[PDB]
Amino acid sequence: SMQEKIMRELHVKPSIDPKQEIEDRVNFLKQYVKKTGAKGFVLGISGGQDSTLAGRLAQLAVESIREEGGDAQFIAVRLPHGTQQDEDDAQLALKFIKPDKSWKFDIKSTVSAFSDQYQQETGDQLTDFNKGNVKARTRMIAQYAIGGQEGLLVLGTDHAAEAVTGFFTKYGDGGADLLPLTGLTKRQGRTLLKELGAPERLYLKEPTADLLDEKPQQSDETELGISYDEIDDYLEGKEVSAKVSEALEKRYSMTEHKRQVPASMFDDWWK
Amino acid sequence: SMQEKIMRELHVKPSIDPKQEIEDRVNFLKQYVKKTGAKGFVLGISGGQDSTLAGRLAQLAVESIREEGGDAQFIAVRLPHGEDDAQLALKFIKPDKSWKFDIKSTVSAFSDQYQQETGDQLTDFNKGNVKARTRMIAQYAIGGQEGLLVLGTDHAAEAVTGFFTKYGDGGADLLPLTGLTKRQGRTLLKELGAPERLYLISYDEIDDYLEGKEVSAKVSEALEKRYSMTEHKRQVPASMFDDWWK
Ligand SMILES: Nc1ncnc2c1ncn2[C@@H]1O[C@H](COP(=O)(O)OP(=O)(O)OC[C@H]2O[C@@H]([n+]3cccc(C(=O)O)c3)[C@H](O)[C@@H]2O)[C@@H](O)[C@H]1O
Ligand SMILES: Nc1ncnc2c1ncn2[C@@H]1O[C@H](COP(=O)(O)OP(=O)(O)OC[C@H]2O[C@@H]([n+]3cccc(C(=O)O)c3)[C@H](O)[C@@H]2O)[C@@H](O)[C@H]1O
Ligand SMILES: Nc1ncnc2c1ncn2[C@@H]1O[C@H](COP(=O)(O)OP(=O)(O)OP(=O)(O)O)[C@@H](O)[C@H]1O
Ligand SMILES: [Mg+2]
Repeated sequence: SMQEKIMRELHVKPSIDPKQEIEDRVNFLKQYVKKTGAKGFVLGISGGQDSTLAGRLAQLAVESIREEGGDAQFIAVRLPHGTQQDEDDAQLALKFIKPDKSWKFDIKSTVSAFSDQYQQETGDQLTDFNKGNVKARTRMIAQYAIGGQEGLLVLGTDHAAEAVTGFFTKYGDGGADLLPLTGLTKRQGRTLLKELGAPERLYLKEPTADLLDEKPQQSDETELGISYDEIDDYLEGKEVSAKVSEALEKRYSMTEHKRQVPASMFDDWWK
Repeated sequence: SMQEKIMRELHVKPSIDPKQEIEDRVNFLKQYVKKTGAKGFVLGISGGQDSTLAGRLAQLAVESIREEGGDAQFIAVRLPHGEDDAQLALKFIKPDKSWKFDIKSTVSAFSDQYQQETGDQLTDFNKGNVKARTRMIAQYAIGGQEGLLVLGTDHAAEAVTGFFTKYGDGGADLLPLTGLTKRQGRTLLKELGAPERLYLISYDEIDDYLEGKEVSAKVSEALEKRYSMTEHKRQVPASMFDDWWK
């Protein structure tokens, strides 16, 4: 069964124990830190559900490590491109996460320098969509710069509901060192945030990439054409309409390249 | 045996037929592009051995596809930070298109912004990684604008040591040089008829290790340690369901 295969590959559990999931994921963060001797984590905080959840998990892991006598820190970073329309949500997220450190890095001048150079070098102007991907990749650079400067690992917010659609920028937000949210569907992530006591605003808002200058705050569902609820039912193994299966299985096959290391002639997944 | 395990995982062959290797690798590029419907490839050309080799294979692949009546193009891009060898490489590769994207203004802006926001200046090392990642962005910007796949120049000798920037020069779509040792790549370049100026622990020691030849315990222990330490660069981001990191 395709549904069954996609579920196993994305590590989705049809039924979770919220409390245990948090314990498991915080323990994963701690184990990884100890194994690598890293000093902690850095994660861009957007004000959206995913980074809010990953952020809180990283803070809990770091506090748990210190409590045991270890040394670890967590730097949450605001990465606006100029003014962020929902900056207030990002600030709310920070108030909830309570990170050790809250930094900010405005990516606008870097993206502008890039775009200008692009037009200068090719005579062409970057399309809104392509510039959006430059923004996502510039955020990865900003996080790795901070991680490299301070000796921290970069957390990624990828989870099953976005992995299934390849709904992330290759080497942009998809570029991270570890993924604490792997296998969680969108509603399961929301369940974890409720368990953690997060303000409802953070999980009630519409998921957005917010990468376009022409259409800022464009909802994921708008670009995708499927709702997160249909995506989650599928991932959780619920019998869904053939229209959902067909759309998702098609999207999954086309984005396999985003879930694998660069392709070589010795790889079969692409044939 | 660690040497044997590594050799198997990196797909290195003890000996190669240079003519056949070129054919197989050109075929891989043609096959991948055809499977995907992409319009061609983009590759940053530095004047170095690896990109010169990857570039020539890409140009041959694109010419092969057009020969079969298809549509494919190769854009070689110079990515200076603000050139003689790169020019020699271009003369040898003869790409359909030869572009340039100076990354200095982007890196400077990032660098100034980092100092403003943090109060810290980016150290040389970290600034080097920013340059590698900016090159990745430029290649993908071009690829995204033109509908091309980004080629990576990673090979076995570079993969064992993790000597590349994660999401920088390591960020690519396909890897035509996978499994090749440094010396084997030199052999392919010679076979292709590249000028010597382009293809000319000990890097030759790394090659011996990868090809399954006997090396000192010092070489082995060194490489095997560096290999396990860089596993994270050869895998997708780690999750609790992954085992390789434990
Ligand atoms: N089959 C293939 N094999 C190997 N590589 C392949 C490939 N097909 C394309 N490629 C490459 O992949 C590239 C396309 O992938 P990518 O560059 O990711 O670009 P793309 O998928 O076209 O854009 C990223 C998308 O994910 C989204 N996203 C991004 C960032 C954040 C969020 C969020 O909600 O915050 C959502 C977004 O809104 C957009 O819909 C191509 O230019 C190409 O170089
Ligand atoms: N075990 C772990 N699990 C998950 N992630 C881990 C990790 N340990 C560190 N990390 C991370 O990855 C990082 C370090 O890797 P990375 O950022 O690649 O940085 P790094 O390994 O420091 O890359 C720079 C270097 O690679 C070489 N290089 C660089 C650029 C180009 C080329 C060329 O020849 O063209 C060669 C070179 O010999 C050199 O000094 C961290 O800052 C951290 O985020
Ligand atoms: N404006 C920004 N400020 C800080 N970090 C950012 C910014 N925009 C995106 N990111 C980051 O890159 C990511 C990918 O963004 P994405 O929109 O998929 O996630 P999210 O916003 O946390 O939640 P949702 O997916 O529900 O919108 C993050 O989750 C976050 O770490
Ligand atoms: Mg968002």
